[PDB]
Amino acid sequence: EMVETVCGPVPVEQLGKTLIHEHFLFGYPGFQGDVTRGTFREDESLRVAVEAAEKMKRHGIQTVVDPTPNDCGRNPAFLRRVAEETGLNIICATGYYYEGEGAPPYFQFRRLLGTAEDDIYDMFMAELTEGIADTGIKAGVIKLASSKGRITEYEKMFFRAAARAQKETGAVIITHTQEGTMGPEQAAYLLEHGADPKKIVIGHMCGNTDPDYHRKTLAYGVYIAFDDFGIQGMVGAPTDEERVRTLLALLRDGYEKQIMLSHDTVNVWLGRPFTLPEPFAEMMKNWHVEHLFVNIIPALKNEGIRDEVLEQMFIGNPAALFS
Amino acid sequence: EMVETVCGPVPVEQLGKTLIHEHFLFGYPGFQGDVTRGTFREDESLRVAVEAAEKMKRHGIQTVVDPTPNDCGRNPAFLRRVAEETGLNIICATGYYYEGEGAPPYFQFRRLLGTAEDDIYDMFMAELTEGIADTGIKAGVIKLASSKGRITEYEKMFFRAAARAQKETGAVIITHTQEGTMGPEQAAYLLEHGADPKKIVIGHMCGNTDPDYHRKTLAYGVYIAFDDFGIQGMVGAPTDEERVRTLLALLRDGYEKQIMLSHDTVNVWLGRPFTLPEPFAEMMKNWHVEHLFVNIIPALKNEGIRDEVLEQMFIGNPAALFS
Ligand SMILES: [Fe+3]
Ligand SMILES: [Fe+3]
Ligand SMILES: [O-]
Ligand SMILES: [O-]
Ligand SMILES: [Zn+2]
Ligand SMILES: [Zn+2]
Repeated sequence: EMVETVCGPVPVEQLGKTLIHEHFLFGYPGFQGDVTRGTFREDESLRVAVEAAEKMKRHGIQTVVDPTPNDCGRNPAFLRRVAEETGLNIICATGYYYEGEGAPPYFQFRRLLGTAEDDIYDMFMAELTEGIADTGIKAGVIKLASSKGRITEYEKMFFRAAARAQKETGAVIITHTQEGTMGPEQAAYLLEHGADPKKIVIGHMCGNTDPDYHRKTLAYGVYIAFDDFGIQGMVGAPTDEERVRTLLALLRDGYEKQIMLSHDTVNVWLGRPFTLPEPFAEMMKNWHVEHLFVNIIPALKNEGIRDEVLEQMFIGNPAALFS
Repeated sequence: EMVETVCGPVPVEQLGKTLIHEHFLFGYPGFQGDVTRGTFREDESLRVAVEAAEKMKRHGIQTVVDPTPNDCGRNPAFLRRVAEETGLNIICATGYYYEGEGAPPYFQFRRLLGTAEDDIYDMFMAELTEGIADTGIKAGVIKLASSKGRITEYEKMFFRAAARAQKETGAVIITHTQEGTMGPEQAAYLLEHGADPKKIVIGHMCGNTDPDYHRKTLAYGVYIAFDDFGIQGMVGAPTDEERVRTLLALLRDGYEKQIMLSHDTVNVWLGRPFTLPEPFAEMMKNWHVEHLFVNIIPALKNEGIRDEVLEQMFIGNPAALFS
């Protein structure tokens, strides 16, 4: 029925066409320390975030899920500024990143006191049911993340807390999987702790090119997200070409009602601006919010993927997920 | 001659009695994510920070070095608020924490770009010679930190950049050593890259109880800091009793002109307030800024440590270090 967005409750019925995973802002933990050479430019950042939204609106998108981790520069008030001037619905997350590129020293310390898993649960329930800080904005999803080849002890605290919060709230869980690993493990651990698979999206599933691995995750009844379209060359990634092959195989095998598509873009980088080195730069040049609609979809159509299938992925699935 | 404080340049001559290592604020990276349940209380925090200063002033202290890492919630403007209302001199740092409990993902990413060591140097030179963000405050020291048993590849970028900045600036280096390790290694690596040992303080040297280890560091001509007084039970610590034995041995062996004393207090914790379990809580109850003057010094006096020796440690050495 309802979902909390950065502008308050919105019926699921009106989410319409949705990108299930994009970042308006994102910073790697430690960006804070680089303030002198990388201060946040409040207003140009907004110009840039607004323009990003207006772009997706040109392709029909009405709703964006932004699962930027709490420890990766999540800024719900800024999201709200984007939404109050675009009419775009934006649903944000509560959750921390994977141990690998998240900021684990804080909750690792609290684990030493013996309160971390409870404190995490409390944070989830606060941000889902009351508000994030003093913004009045509620997260609509819980973001979970795990490392390569392993859901670490640290990560597991968040997984258990999330299953806990979901049972209390029915909030949707969206995950990050690292380098094409732990998809089935994540599904199984969440389900072992009473999470509802119809309210779970295992993310970055396109990172793997073994259809066995995908079907192994699908068996749990969760959603899977091909949400990294355009990221190529960099950080143990497949190519968009491989993503398309893998995707086509699953659609022709009848899995459309469990698949969602996105880019995982980062539209404004927190901290010091940078330029990618040329090998990576050219491979990554298709990493923008227009990419699915201008490059990917047309390829799938020319593969015979029918309009109703596309609409199940972009409209029907997000509706089903949040309702 | 001169040193930058949070209130601007101050002649070294007037630093007077000094604690070389304390934190008014400190947060473990990730504290940022706990904002909903852990927001920074701007004005009570200041009441608390001001009161902390007023305390140290009752024991003669005129100057405090606060080497809170950039990635551990360093806030120079807040320091300046403390100083403009206490008359206390506060000298702050530019530097990042050790890989273990700092926030390495940001500069690890830039290392992948090939620019991290140069970007770090640039940050040091900016904060030493121009200003931290838009506060106008210059760091007076460079903070370095290393892990247990290892100066990691990540940490080394900061060590090299620092030696580089020191050569350009003559800024003082203050280090953190983890669990009584890497003291001689740190000294040797900095010196190998052209740092001046008369402008280096190897910190947390009290973490080790082998006087061989101490003398092995001292041979480089650097300062060493017994800066953790009051911290026991936790995180590999020795007891204040062991600290005193180790300290006494070095003073009676004539090393007073290379030693400085402090508590490494955290007076306001960033993020969610907390309490500690009984076992650790009582072996930590002496972890306050009055501890040196009310407990430690009296013990050393009753050991025959003469007033002139105490004055060399608290007054003479800091003067020598910064001049
Ligand atoms: Fe993401
Ligand atoms: Fe410290
Ligand atoms: O991501
Ligand atoms: O410390
Ligand atoms: Zn991710
Ligand atoms: Zn330290």
